[PDB]
Amino acid sequence: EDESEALRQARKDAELTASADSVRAYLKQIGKVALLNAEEEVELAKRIEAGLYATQLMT
DNA sequence: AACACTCGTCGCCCAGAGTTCACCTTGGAGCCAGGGACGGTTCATTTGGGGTGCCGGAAACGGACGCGTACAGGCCGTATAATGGGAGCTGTCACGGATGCA
Repeated sequence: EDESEALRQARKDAELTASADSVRAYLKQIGKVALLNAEEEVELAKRIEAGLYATQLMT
């Protein structure tokens, strides 16, 4: 079923697939990153603002 | 069936058709001689006329020259939330060989 090495190897072998169609391959590759929410996006904005400010300072 | 009359045909004889043969004239046909005027030529004028190169300049005219306007195309931004495609139709066969699995 779910545990005892039952379907994890199936998921791994599924992810290790050619997927010769480029659109399907792109969808597979885009599938590996989780969605965000309001909090995560706002602190990401804080981080990029800090990076831009530091880059301007070094310039 | 018996009986007593008038008409082509030819020759011949004399005069001219018109034709030839053969005689005198006279208007020549042209041949040349002489004299214009004449039209073709040439050369004097004769100033009536064509002519002109350039310009003051007046006006067109061709274009430059500077400066406005005009859409065409390009860049740019829109703050609720909106977080993984439809569709494709696929009856071949031969068959050599690689090829992903045996």
